[PDB]
Amino acid sequence: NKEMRILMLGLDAAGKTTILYKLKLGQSVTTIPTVGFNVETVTYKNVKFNVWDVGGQDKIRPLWRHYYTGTQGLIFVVDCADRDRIDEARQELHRIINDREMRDAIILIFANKQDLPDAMKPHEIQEKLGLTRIRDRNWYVQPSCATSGDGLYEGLTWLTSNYK
Ligand SMILES: Nc1nc2c(ncn2[C@@H]2O[C@H](COP(=O)(O)OP(=O)(O)OP(O)(O)=S)[C@@H](O)[C@H]2O)c(=O)[nH]1
Ligand SMILES: [Mg+2]
Repeated sequence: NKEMRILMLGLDAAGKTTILYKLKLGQSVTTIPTVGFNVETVTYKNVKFNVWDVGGQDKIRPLWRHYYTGTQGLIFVVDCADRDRIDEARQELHRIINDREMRDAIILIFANKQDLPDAMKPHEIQEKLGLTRIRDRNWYVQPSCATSGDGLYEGLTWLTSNYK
């Protein structure tokens, strides 16, 4: 089984930690705002994903840099029902990917919380996150629901599929 270091970032409350343990434990666990980081190795399609879950609160976003070096794939998780902060998510996203340290990272977007009445569809997120305006770079917007599991594995698959 080949290995892949995945860094997972997003605004506070996007659902990063939930994705982590749904993937790993298969259950929907109780979480708290992440202060340091979490780490689980998830093995799917003969590949060992090394997934790092980092707190998203504003004061601790400067810590994200510490984790860049090494990362082969970025998973950026978005609350799709959080219309007030999508612009903010755009910023942070672009900061990540432009840092020389992530020049060669594959970019998986989790458009999360799709179960919620205002799902702000996948195509929306894609345009609203200024992804369309990005070529010469491997990116995909996966719809998901972290509580149920929908899209999660499908995202892992894309990272498997899109890693040379
Ligand atoms: N309805 C719904 N709720 C979700 C979904 N994903 C996560 N949540 C809920 O949102 C809450 C916060 O998610 P969490 O996983 O802790 O965010 P986080 O990205 O880790 O946030 P932080 O630690 O960076 S501050 C949890 O109570 C969780 O159950 C989803 O797809 N749908
Ligand atoms: Mg967290």
